[PDB]
Amino acid sequence: SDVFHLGLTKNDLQGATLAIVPGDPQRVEKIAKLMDNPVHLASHREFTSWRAELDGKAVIVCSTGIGGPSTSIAVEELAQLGVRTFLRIGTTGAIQPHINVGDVLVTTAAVRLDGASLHFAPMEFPAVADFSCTTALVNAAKSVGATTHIGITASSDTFYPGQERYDTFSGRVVRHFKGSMEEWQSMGVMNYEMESATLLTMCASQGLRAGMVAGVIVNRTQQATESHAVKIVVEAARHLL
Amino acid sequence: KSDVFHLGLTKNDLQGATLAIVPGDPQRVEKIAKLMDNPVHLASHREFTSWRAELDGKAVIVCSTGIGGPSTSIAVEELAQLGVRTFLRIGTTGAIQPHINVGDVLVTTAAVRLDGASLHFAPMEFPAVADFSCTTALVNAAKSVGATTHIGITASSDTFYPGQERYDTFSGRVVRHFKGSMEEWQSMGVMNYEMESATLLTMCASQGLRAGMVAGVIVNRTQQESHAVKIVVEAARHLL
Amino acid sequence: KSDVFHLGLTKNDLQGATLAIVPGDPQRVEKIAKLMDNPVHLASHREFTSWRAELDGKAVIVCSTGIGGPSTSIAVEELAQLGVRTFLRIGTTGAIQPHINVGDVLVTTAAVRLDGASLHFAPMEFPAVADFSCTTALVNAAKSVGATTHIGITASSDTFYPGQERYDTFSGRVVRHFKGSMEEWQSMGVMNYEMESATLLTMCASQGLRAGMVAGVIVNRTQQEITESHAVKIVVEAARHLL
Amino acid sequence: KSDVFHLGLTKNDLQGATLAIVPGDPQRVEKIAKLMDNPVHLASHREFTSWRAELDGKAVIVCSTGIGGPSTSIAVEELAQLGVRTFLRIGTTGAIQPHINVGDVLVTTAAVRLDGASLHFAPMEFPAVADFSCTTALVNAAKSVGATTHIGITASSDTFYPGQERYDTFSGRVVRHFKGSMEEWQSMGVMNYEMESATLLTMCASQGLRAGMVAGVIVNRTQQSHAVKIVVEAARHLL
Amino acid sequence: SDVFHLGLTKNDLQGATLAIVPGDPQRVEKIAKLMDNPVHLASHREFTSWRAELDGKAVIVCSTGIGGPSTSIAVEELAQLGVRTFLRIGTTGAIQPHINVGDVLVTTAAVRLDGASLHFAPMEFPAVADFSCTTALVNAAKSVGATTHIGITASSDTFYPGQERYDTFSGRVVRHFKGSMEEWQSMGVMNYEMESATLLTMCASQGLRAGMVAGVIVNRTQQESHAVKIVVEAARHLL
Amino acid sequence: SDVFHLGLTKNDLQGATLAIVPGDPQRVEKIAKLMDNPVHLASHREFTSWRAELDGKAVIVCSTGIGGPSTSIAVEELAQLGVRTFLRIGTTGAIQPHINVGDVLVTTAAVRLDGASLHFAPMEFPAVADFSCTTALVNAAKSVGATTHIGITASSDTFYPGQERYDTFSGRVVRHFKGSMEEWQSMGVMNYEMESATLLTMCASQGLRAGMVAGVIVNRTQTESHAVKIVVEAARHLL
Repeated sequence: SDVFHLGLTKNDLQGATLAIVPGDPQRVEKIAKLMDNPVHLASHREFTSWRAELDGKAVIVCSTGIGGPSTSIAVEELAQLGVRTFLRIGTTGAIQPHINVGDVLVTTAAVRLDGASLHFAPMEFPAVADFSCTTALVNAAKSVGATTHIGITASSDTFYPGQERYDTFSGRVVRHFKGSMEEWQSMGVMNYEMESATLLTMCASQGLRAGMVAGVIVNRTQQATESHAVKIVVEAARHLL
Repeated sequence: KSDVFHLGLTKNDLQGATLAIVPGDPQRVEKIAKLMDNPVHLASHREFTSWRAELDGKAVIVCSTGIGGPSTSIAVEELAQLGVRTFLRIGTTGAIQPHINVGDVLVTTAAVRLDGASLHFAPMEFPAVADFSCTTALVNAAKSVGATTHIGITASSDTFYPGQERYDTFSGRVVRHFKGSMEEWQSMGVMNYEMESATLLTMCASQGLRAGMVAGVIVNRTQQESHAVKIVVEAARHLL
Repeated sequence: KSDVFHLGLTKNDLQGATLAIVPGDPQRVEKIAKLMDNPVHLASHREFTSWRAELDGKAVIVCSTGIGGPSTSIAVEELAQLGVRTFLRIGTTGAIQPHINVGDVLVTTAAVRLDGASLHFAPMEFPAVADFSCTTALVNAAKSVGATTHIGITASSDTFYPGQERYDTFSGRVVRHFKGSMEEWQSMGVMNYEMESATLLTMCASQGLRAGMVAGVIVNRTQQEITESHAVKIVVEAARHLL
Repeated sequence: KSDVFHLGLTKNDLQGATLAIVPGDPQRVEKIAKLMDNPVHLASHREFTSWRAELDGKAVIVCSTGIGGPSTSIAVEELAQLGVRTFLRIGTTGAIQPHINVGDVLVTTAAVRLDGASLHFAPMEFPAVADFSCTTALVNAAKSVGATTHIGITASSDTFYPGQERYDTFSGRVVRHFKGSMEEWQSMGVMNYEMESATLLTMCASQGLRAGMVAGVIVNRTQQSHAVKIVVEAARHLL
Repeated sequence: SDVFHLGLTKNDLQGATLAIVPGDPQRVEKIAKLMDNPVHLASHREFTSWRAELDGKAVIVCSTGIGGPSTSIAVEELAQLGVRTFLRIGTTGAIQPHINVGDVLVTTAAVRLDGASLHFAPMEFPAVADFSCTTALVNAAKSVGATTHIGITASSDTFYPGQERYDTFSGRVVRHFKGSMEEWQSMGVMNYEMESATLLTMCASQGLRAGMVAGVIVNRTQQESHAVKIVVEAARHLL
Repeated sequence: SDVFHLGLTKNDLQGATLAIVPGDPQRVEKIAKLMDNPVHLASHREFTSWRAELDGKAVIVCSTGIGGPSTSIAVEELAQLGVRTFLRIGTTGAIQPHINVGDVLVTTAAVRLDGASLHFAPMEFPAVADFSCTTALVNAAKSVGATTHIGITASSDTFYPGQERYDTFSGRVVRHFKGSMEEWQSMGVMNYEMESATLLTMCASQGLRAGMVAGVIVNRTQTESHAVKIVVEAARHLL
């Protein structure tokens, strides 16, 4: 292998410069099938790789795992192999009342409630998506005919206290996160998520292009339709080549 | 009778305008408004000179901010309570990337917060990002004019000298965290220095207000009327 | 012609002047300048309006700063490049203590650093403290004019609204670290809010420049109730003893 | 089908297990569980693979965490909802001290918090300290196998590369505060770099849970099976 | 003549490498006069030092004074003269309801609510005790048979606002300490104290060994014989 | 008896509102005897208190000890007893070439390189001396005919690394204190010291009046009569 974790060489990619990065390894094969010549590359830990083809051009589908740490490994080791554009896809939980289940979220920038982003750029540096990547995801959202929301996403290093959950073992949430959800709602933040801040800060500070699209499956305020998000990310990839 | 503290304006003076073009210099306010229809001078208090014009029969306000985020925060807030929801920022900048030339136009996606006023609206971890539709109309307007357009991240400083790492000063001294900072921003892909975007974009993005940032390059620091003005007006037509 | 980028001033315009009286408003420069000998308009660029005058035979420059630290730091820096070593801040302010009345005078010893520009010259642990000789001259001058004077600390905020804990805004809300902040400032004996002193006093105290501040109270947000012009006469009188 | 969101486990699956051995890799859990009585696969979801085994007549769960604090915080929290109170960490590590060789054993008393997730449970002032009973058990288990043991502090980073001051990257750039950071940790007596302990030790010590870590040295950047035996032996004394 | 504050020389120690460190100068005499041939060394400000013998080996009892600043001087100047092991003895007030007056508290690590500890290592670095020092203090506590609690201690730079005391001249507490006591006890902190964070950060970042034991005098939540004998018994097994 | 640490009743002051605060407990007696009718009050730990009389008015002299933590106790507890004015007399070493041994330093404000000051006010709050106290110390310095310097002082929580001293056991200075002396020097900072930040912050934020005067005995860059005369002379004008 030419890289440490992914178990991949530069030859496997075959000139691929764009990668689609889901979170779950099980969804890697699924996305690859939408494109020409889908082939399994490697599988080590939370990193599953597949190659495909769009308009003759090779593309990578690779999993990140949960959190910025594992994501920082994946982006770096793909960048070592020639990947310059990264398209993030996931499923999230909205914190806004107007955002429904089945709706699509395209992230312009992330609230940096993580630790890994700080390893690439200081806190005052924006976790902003590449504009040409964001443009492609928005145009792809219109074509599929998705109910799309464009804005800011809060990226947390925890699923529980960082997203202000109290149904836990301790029932305790640290001071600075106590009452923070409502503050993000007041600031117009669409959703909680766990990888974007690291991903976006990594790319925006190292000359790489990044963009994120996610499908809403739950809403935390208001107490399976169609997977538009997957079709959007591959459509956007076509225009970014 | 003014309904706002600093601008010297009331709700009726805007004519139901919901979009503002915000240059830095009060002198430049007159010149932008006259490129549009029915240019009427509204008020001139301190660094806040306001004019009113028309785009395709729709009321548009042009108001200066002055230098820095403190006076910009005053203008944007008092325009926001006067009914303004969209703010398009026009200005001049000094690029730090060697491939950017004098006469090139820069569109800011997001700002590096090297200011203080942005913290008064959102914590540092919150992104100083521009509104997508504002940025898109701003990029599309740049193609029509045919200007050499650079799109990316801007470093927004609270000072002209040490925060931009200028050494030819009275002290010839820069505080330690700003030493070698320009180089660090250069490697991170930051294109330029200015002084107002971090405050503008943060206070708008955290308060449900649309914001866009455009600037024309007049100086390059690697080697130590105009397009941008035409671009901001064209973009303002496609926003409303 | 100009030796500096913003002010539009040469070193010849000052004629050897080493002291600057620095208001905020450009429209106050001419008025302060005419209280002294041979007043002349030097330059007017944006928020920076400068006038030269003579005080006891010695040249003095009056120059506006505009609102906020960023603009203040430009004027002070460029004046320091042009030879100015002593800076006297003049303005008008509100108050946050019930015992401070409209018409009183405030001499600032140090500022609470709620700006960002001060960080560009000194770390947060460094004090935003006025020059003793500048402060003393302003205190003596206030006594000579017969003004009711308060000496203490000013909160210097980068915003007019949320940093001064105002709720009548478009959002109607304040960030969590400014919630109840006015209450704890007035609990700490802070006199007032203002928007420039943290930058001025820090950038001077960390660069071998002398700085002082005096302000006229025109309103009190704690009070209700119903001529002075002391502040203007104080800054001029104090300047004579610092020359 | 499950009491928890991510692990795919119910409380009854653990059969009263209050102790958890937590490796990083879901491939390494089956092997650990088979070193004990009655090993049974419970669930495999994402980076979380869980096995139930028996030790001295008492049930024990072995569960992977994945890479990083975020995924570790999910596993530990959800295991604690299932009744786990003791968390023993096993892994393989590098070293930044020249006197520590390949094949040696490291026991972590506390971690340098170069992560983000630890701050979600306790502020930076709060120490990322291991439980005394867990650490004591691990040191005593290290003697019984005759291992070259080092006891001390570990640096725990949210990245594999810049946070561990690696320049062999795509950009070759390391941030200001991590430039020269490895030499700083070396002079302070820090043994090694790692990516999960700051999160693990902080959330446990601040929520009334017991935690300890043992690791095996497989490489040393300053130079040119004991660990698995220790963690199991130490789990016996913690019941 | 070799150190600036303590007024001691290498020869005054007589090859001693262990120091028992109380805060109060008056208790130094009692700790020293519990071992073989106690000799008074020097008294400068709050730095009263004595020399005694334990198992035929020279040992030092030296006062630190109140707080990290004065503690940092004493440790540093002791270290210059050849001291490598420091054992903190003192009296404390518990913040847990299950800890009684007369109980013994052993500190594994400290919450850093001080400034002096930052002068040696950044906040992310853990203020953790040396393991062998903690081991000996724990064993000594069982060897004397005292009600022992092992865990985390909050180390404040102030007696009043840092420990959330409102019965003061101002009658108010700064906003980040407002409600902080409830936070520390929810995170499992045993007690409030004023010296440990500095002591533990100093030693663990310099290659020095440090431990802490304290006897409970008061408990604010509810309605020296042991600790002194423990620190002496523990000092026996460290050389 | 009326207080915890100091051991003084309100009547032990006899209506005293001004306190002269040296660092050394052994200097309290020498300073008090320069005034009328000096009488010992209490000596507990590093807190030695005497009562003297100036112009018929009762004053109190009390030691602070080394550092902010011990100083924070004395100030607040004297404030409980009715003291509203604090004047610090001390000895110091300058970092500025033009300042000579024997010169007198009047501190306008302190650089907060401490921890205790944060317990009373956030970092952005200035550690500024009271103007009437500062003016009195300047006038008294003129009357004695002392070479006086008026400006900013750096108040460190440590004697060694915080003042950038490399002549130490480790020979190491933490990252952010590396090159700090040069930075303070270029910012017109006069000297290093250890108590002013805590003293001035807690007084200016709680309605107490504070000033500081110190005598230069050493200069790093290269008689004792004054300062002590100045602080007593200034105290008279503040009554």
